[PDB]
Amino acid sequence: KFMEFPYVSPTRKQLMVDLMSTVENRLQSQLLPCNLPPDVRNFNNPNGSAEASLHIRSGDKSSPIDFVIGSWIHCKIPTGVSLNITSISGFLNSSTKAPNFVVELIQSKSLVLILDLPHRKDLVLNPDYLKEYYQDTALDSHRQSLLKLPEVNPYVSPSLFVRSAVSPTASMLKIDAEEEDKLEEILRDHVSPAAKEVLEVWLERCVKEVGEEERMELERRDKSFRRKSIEDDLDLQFPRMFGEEVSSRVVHAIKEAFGV
Amino acid sequence: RRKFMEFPYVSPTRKQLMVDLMSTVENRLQSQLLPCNLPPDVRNFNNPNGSAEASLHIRSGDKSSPIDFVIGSWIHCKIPTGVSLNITSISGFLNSSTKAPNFVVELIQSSSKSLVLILDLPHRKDLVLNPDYLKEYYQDTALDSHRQSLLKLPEVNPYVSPSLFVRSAVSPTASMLKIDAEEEDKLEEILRDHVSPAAKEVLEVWLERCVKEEEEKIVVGEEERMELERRDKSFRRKSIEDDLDLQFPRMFGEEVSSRVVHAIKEAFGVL
Ligand SMILES: C=CC1=C(C)/C(=C/C2=NC(=C3\c4[nH]c(Cc5[nH]c(C=O)c(C)c5CC)c(C)c4C(=O)[C@@H]3C(=O)OC)/[C@@H](CCC(=O)O)[C@@H]2C)NC1=O
Ligand code: NA
Ligand code: NA
Repeated sequence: KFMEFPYVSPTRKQLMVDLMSTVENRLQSQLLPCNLPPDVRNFNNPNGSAEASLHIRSGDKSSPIDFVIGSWIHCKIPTGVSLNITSISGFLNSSTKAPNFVVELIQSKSLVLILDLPHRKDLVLNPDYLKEYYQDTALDSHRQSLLKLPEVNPYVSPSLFVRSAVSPTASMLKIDAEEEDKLEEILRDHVSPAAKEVLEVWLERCVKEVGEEERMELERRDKSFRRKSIEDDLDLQFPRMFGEEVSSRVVHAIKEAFGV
Repeated sequence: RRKFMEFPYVSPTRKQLMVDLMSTVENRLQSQLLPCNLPPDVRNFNNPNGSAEASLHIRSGDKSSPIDFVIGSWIHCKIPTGVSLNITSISGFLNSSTKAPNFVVELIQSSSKSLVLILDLPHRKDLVLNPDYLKEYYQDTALDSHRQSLLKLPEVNPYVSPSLFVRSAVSPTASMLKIDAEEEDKLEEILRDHVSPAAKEVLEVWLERCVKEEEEKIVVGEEERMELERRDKSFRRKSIEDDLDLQFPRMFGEEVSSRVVHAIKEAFGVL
């Protein structure tokens, strides 16, 4: 089961369930049921070194939603330590210009947070967009509030594309606690409220209530992001984690959902 | 009274860096740049009351150049709190006859405590839509190495601009940094031994990879050229209203400001 998040802490799992529940409850009427094959919703490497679940609901064509994607990945690296990734993303279609949503936690007392509403128009060409969705919404405050904590530092992605893809208000953070319980405290009292308010902004100001050429560029740009990210993050790493057989079907199903 | 290349009010090392950079720009772009033709009262100007002083140096590219213009400035302002604002900047702007990145180096000090460095080749295409542009100009170059190198210094920390627009306009490899300025001798060392080589090396990439006195083509395609022109125009208009319209009348008075802002607007082609 997806919602059981069985390889992460109770605090982290609770955050992911709260988030996914909010997404599914608020967008009930505009979300289709998950149409992924059973062997793509829950899968593993034949050798047992990695395990993952995938939850994708397409949006209704008359809604602003392309799809929502939730995932957890567990990989036992040969060394003995486990990589746990938990993520929820929201993708909007070309009927709206509004930003996307992403929350991602990557953990090997150390943890990377990616929390953002990624822009879907060029911010330099379109400063009104920047004002509407980021300046008027106080999204930057979450980044700043988190950084005040001694164990929270900036995370600078090795991917220049990831750096370019996220908004100027993105919380790209590395959390380095002295113990496990300190990190857990940060998750419940700081990360959790932050992720929940960013989600609220997305639902109310982005999803909630266009130019012919504007939509054409939206799809072109949307596709460029999805295609490139899949190339960078999936094409090499999934065959490694799960084996070529399991990867081929899963990535095919992901590509189909992403429309690439 | 004080001229552009005199860089008054700043430390000897800050002056030297700015002199070195502008001299290199002009010397290396001899086949590109027309003489400065700003009138004397736009080249050097001040608030009549003495509270602010500035100098402006603009050289436009010739008709057939990829260079739109290069612009140098220094600004000194006496803030009513008794501290002084000192800005020194050099920017290279390319026109729509090339897609290649721009060049910027800025040093900003408004308190005794910290010197802010902005050092970048700002991108001129959407990097998400155009990942090939991202690879060509930022991945394939060593631009990020300079940011990493500078950041290793104990006195150097990330600078996060209050302007979301500034954050969006700089490249993913930009050195946006804040340098501890309490120890004067240390700041000089950081400027001389680390910031100076980095800025010169970033300029070198711009000169050789962006301006590229090579096959002066590609002839930029119709659609590409028009998008460059629109995005360039948007950036410039926005930058001026954020940093010039809302500050220059206050610093220099309406008389001097209207004159200087006009000249800047003319060079930027938003006039
Ligand atoms: C790619 C090119 C450039 C980029 C990316 C760029 C960025 C930044 N410059 C800022 C500022 C700034 N710059 C100038 C010089 C100047 N600007 C123009 C046009 O724009 C002209 C024509 C001239 C001189 C003739 C002044 C006066 C001035 C400020 O007052 C302001 C500032 O620091 O307040 C204390 C910062 C704004 C946000 C922040 O506070 O972080 C930010 C770091 N500045 C670029 O030129
Ligand atoms: Na911190
Ligand atoms: Na440092």
